[PDB]
Amino acid sequence: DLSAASHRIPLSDGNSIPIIGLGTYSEPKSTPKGACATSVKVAIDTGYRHIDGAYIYQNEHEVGEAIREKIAEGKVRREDIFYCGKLWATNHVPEMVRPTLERTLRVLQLDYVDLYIIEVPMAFKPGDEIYPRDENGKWLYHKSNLCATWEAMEACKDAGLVKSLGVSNFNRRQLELILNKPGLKHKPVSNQVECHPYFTQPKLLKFCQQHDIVITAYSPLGTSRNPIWVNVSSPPLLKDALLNSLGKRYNKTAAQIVLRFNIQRGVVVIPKSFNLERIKENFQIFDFSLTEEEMKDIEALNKNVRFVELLMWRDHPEYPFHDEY
Ligand SMILES: NC(=O)c1ccc[n+]([C@@H]2O[C@H](COP(=O)([O-])OP(=O)(O)OC[C@H]3O[C@@H](n4cnc5c(N)ncnc54)[C@H](OP(=O)(O)O)[C@@H]3O)[C@@H](O)[C@H]2O)c1
Repeated sequence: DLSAASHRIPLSDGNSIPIIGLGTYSEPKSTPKGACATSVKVAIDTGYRHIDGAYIYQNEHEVGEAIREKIAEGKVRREDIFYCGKLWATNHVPEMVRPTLERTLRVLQLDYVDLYIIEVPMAFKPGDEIYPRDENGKWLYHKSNLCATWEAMEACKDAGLVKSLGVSNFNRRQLELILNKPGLKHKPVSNQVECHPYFTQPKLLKFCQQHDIVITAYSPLGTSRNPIWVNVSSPPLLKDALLNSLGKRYNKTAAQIVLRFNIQRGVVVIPKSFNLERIKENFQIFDFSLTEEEMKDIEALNKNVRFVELLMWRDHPEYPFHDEY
């Protein structure tokens, strides 16, 4: 079935997506310049054909540098690489969608992106700051209009600037808003949300499957555990007893077990690593498989507790995690 050489799964719009990709979020403060570029190149050399990034990660130019270098040397052709970009909360105004995508295309120095998604369903005040706030720290929220923003996204696909359209951090309600939109042209093909053994997303996954929407698991390894977005009080995913015991069984690390778990269930995983050894380690998940019993025991680790709660925005009209799923 899935192999290092061939592991692309179908998207509802006729395109396909590599089941594993390299995540590229890294704290700008503690990340050396060029680390992303080096990592993307190593990832491609290793076998990765999917790179997940975002303009707001401040390293999209490094992602493009790496992809273009690998294409220039003949390591891969543009069609062999799948890049996902994202539209941040401060660029949801309809008239801003295309210009925002065009910026990313210029930053990457590519003609199109394979997948472009609404980064979060919440809309923030447009400007030169991703986190709009006043002297009181009070978050400057903007009226969201998902359907209108989606229509703008649709025009980008119509123009050929992006192959597939998707969303991120969208709950059932929000997905239905688009799925039931009058005159819907392009249905979302992917929903990128936190997903791993401690938060298996059973209900959202089933809902998405009913609409041929593929889930992409962000923070598939349980996050970098940065106190800014994660509670360091929670037990680390990679230290889980079962995950480590199963690792011993297959002589694989807990990270490899968790990644195999999700891809075996049809969930795309985009683990991030800027470390040579770990980039390679995370890709070695096609030489073994988990038994039905092991898959069930791993899914049973689900705590229905997420690592990324985005609690600072729980007051936004579009908060995604207030509802069950
Ligand atoms: N759309 C959204 O809202 C959203 C939110 C968060 C993330 N994402 C995307 O999802 C990608 C993945 O998530 P994430 O970066 O939060 O988390 P992650 O992939 O779950 O975990 C990354 C952390 O794990 C370490 N790591 C990587 N491989 C490892 C291995 N084999 N063993 C032990 N530790 C390992 C990394 O350090 P080293 O680099 O030193 O290996 C890093 O600290 C992002 O980079 C981004 O592209 C999207």
